[PDB]
Amino acid sequence: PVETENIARGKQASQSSTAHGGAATRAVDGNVDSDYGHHSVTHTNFEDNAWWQVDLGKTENVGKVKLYNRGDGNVANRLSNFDVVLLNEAKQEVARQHFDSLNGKAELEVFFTAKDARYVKVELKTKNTPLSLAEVEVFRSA
Ligand SMILES: CC(=O)N[C@@H]1[C@@H](O[C@@H]2O[C@H](CO)[C@H](O)[C@H](O)[C@H]2O[C@@H]2O[C@@H](C)[C@@H](O)[C@@H](O)[C@@H]2O)[C@H](O[C@@H]2O[C@@H](C)[C@@H](O)[C@@H](O)[C@@H]2O)[C@@H](CO)O[C@H]1O
Ligand SMILES: [Ca+2]
Ligand SMILES: [Mg+2]
Ligand SMILES: [Mg+2]
Ligand SMILES: [Mg+2]
Repeated sequence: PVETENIARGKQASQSSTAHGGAATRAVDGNVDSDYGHHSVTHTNFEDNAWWQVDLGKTENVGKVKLYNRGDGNVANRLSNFDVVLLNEAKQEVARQHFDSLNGKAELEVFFTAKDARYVKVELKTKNTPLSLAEVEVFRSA
């Protein structure tokens, strides 16, 4: 059971590197359009263990994180073998779930057991692969 407000919208975001103009803030702009050409999808360099993070600004009790994958270019696969991690205000892990793939689905809903965290991080565990997210939405436990 989760609230409906997406508390990641408009928050500070960052990522391991930036390529092709794909600013980290594109995953928290309020627009889940998955076509990279419509400018709302992030992109890091091709690198090992690429990551992306949003700072919620305060510790919140997180119940759901929703990832929206890139959809154009036949490169949706790059979002595979990754972790979704929640960190506290000291940047220590308070929760971690691993996923092998989204299975062609355009989105992934990740549920957390009422976890108090300030940061939400997506981490690829693959070599030489860029991280691109169309949007990451985060909802409080109800
Ligand atoms: C190979 C590469 O990175 N080329 C860049 C380019 O992106 C490619 O553009 C073509 C059409 O010309 C296709 O849409 C390809 O799918 C696309 O390559 C994909 O997307 C890029 C961003 C990378 O992730 C890449 O590895 C991948 O295969 C890019 O073109 C722009 O962005 C694309 C998606 C598209 O909307 C274009 O029409 C657009 O102008 C350009 C300019 O940003 O940069 C190239 O280096
Ligand atoms: Ca977006
Ligand atoms: Mg278009
Ligand atoms: Mg344009
Ligand atoms: Mg910060």
